Amino acid sequence: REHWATRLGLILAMAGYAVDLGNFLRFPVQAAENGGGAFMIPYIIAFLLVGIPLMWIEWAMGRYGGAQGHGTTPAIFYLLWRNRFAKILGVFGLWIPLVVAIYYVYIESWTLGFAIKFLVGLVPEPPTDPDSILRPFKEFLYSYIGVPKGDEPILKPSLFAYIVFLITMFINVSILIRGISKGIERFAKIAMPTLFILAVFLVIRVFLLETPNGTAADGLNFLWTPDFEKLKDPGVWIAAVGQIFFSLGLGFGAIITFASYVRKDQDIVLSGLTAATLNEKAEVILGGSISIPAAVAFFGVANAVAIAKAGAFNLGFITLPAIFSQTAGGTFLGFLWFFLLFFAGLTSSIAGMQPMIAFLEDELKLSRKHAVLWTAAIVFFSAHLVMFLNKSLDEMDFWAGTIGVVFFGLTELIIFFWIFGADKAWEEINRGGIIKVPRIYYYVMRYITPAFLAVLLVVWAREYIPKIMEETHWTVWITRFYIIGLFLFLTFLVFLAERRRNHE
Ligand SMILES: CCCCCCCCO[C@@H]1O[C@H](CO)[C@@H](O)[C@H](O)[C@H]1O
Ligand SMILES: CCCCCCCCO[C@@H]1O[C@H](CO)[C@@H](O)[C@H](O)[C@H]1O
Ligand SMILES: CCCCCCCCO[C@@H]1O[C@H](CO)[C@@H](O)[C@H](O)[C@H]1O
Ligand SMILES: O[C@]1(c2ccc(Cl)cc2)c2ccccc2C2=NCCN21
Ligand code: NA
Ligand code: NA
Repeated sequence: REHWATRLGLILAMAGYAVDLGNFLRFPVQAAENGGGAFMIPYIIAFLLVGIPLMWIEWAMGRYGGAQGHGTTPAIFYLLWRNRFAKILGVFGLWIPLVVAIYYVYIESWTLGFAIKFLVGLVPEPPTDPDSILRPFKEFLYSYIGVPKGDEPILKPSLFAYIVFLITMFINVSILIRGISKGIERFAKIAMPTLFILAVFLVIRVFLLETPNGTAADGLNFLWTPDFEKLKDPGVWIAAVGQIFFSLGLGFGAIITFASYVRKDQDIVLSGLTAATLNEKAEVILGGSISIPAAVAFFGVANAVAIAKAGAFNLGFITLPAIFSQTAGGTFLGFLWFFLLFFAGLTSSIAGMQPMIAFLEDELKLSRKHAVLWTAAIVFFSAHLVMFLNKSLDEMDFWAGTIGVVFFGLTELIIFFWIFGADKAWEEINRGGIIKVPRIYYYVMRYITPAFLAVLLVVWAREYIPKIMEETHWTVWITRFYIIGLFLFLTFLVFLAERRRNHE
């Protein structure tokens, strides 16, 4: 079995998995909307009661499976629970990261495309008033993606966007086809320091921003001034538990799969804690110091609330690019911003495609080359739905990327700590540990963590599911149809896997 070569490489690949575009865009917007500095109270709590416990569990489950030659959840769930229904539930740990990959690699390609256009100067140059600067960049994005100009839900990506997507798939494959240590691990040791340098440069340059409308200090101010009155709102605590769960990449199968290349008695307690910490530091220190302070510096604290409500995507793809076109050397600044987002995405997508690759290798005995190429083929092909059908992306992101992962997070806990056995699970986590998990976490993992996840799941199911089902366009059924088909196909592959095993 492939293994991580060095402890540092393992930590950087895992941190690389967790650190993504959300760290630099989603987290700052969530924090501003949910109590500013006060948001750190439920955020740390969520990290301590949900993020950290579940992450350890996924590492444990992964390492446990890897020791027996299985890196994915259909086989691993079955090892923890010898039941047919365990294998079927395990398909979700293959289906979730596959579906997310189908839209994520494409979004990732946008950052590469924007980076290139900025570098060579193929970007708008306004002209005054805020909308006069924002609008040319809104149009730039819309022409790139091919946002529908009619009533048809049809996207028409530019030729540039399509080719960059091809290049982005190629880069992912280039890394993945080299394997865990010589591919994913090797790239982690380059990308994570590169990521750190890019962010630190941006933080310094953003902190120097001074405009007639404000400063970066005003931005840091608006973001970090506590509003403890928002702590009464349960939706702020839901937002925190959700933000932590998504930022750490829990429930995607990626962590389990990556952990399966950790040797049987190699530490996961300290390595896991360190990886999660890297993600948090990148999130609150770097992510919180770039996008929002930059936006508030240029548009003024008066528009801070409006900026936050316009969302993470507009901030990262419209607002910030517009600001850069109005700042000195902003052209090279825009390149760095999107180069940073690209590496953030790239380190996450290679990790997110590994479960499908590992399944083909482990259960269908494909060579790494064949497993990588076929996985890429399925993802490349399916992505055409995301590129050409308006709102298809959102539909996939809701079922697999939002509802899916929390359901799968809960399923993991129950199978491991309740069905497999809490005592067997606890020993599995702490074995080989450089440090031991605090005894208090035995109760957290068993009662607190699933409770939190159960509550989040129900709240979101009651809140969002009726909306998606009743108020969306008929074309959502196309996306629902396709992704349900994918689940059928993966179930069949799992069916073929157990049949081959019966023969040999
Ligand atoms: C059917 C799934 C695989 C084939 C999908 C069709 C590929 C579409 O290819 C298209 O080529 C055009 C060149 O003019 C580009 O401008 C489009 O953006 C690109 O998507
Ligand atoms: C769901 C898979 C996506 C199908 C790929 C669309 C291929 C459409 O193909 C071409 O599209 C061009 C604009 O896109 C048009 O100029 C052409 O008339 C059309 O033939
Ligand atoms: C972390 C933030 C980056 C992810 C945000 C990408 C999601 C944006 O996807 C959106 O799909 C829409 C469908 O109607 C299009 O109209 C939008 O213009 C397109 O940006
Ligand atoms: O960027 C992801 C991720 C997950 C899977 C893939 Cl294939 C690609 C990227 C992601 C997407 C959506 C929601 C959360 C997360 C996430 N957390 C860590 C890496 N990662
Ligand atoms: Na993250
Ligand atoms: Na990443």
